[PDB]
Amino acid sequence: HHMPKVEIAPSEIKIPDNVLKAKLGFGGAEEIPEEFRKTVNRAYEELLDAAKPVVLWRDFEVDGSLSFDDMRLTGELATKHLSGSKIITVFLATLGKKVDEKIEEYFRKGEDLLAFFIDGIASEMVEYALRKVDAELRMKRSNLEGSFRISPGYGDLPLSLNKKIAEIFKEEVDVNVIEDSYVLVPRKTITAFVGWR
Repeated sequence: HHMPKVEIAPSEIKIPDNVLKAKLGFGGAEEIPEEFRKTVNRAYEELLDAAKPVVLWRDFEVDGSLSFDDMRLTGELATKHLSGSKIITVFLATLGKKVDEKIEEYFRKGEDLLAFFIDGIASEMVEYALRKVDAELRMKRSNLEGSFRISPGYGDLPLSLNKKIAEIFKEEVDVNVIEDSYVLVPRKTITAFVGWR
């Protein structure tokens, strides 16, 4: 069972200013207002201290079919992007449980705005961690065409798949879906598929 993983230093994850700015309520603003500069700085500084970005993946040889290790991709979105492909990669990206604990710590102290900045930078940090690796795999694999990246719960793709993917990486990383609504723990954890023609 070949389960590669990369650990990425939080400061090496470049989130574009306008994506950040939009995520924290300053969509379009040319700059983040001076009144929130020190706060956002601390949110981002706190996040850098607590986050432990890890992205893991696994390649399956499938040739055309949309079923493999214990799962079967069902919706119409799946077919559009993933059908007729030789390999399908499943990704898991996470920032770890200390991120969750820091968010809760600030809600508990009643610093809800700070916790909001942190939660939002964190949502984008785990996305761009995944994108960083998605891109490396694209650049390496010249002999192939990578599909669009799709996550469980987007369109017709069952959210229930989170549970299947969690199981795949259970031994490589601290992750569960302890909730029967298929919600991943730790909370800043994200899943995706990419197809390769």
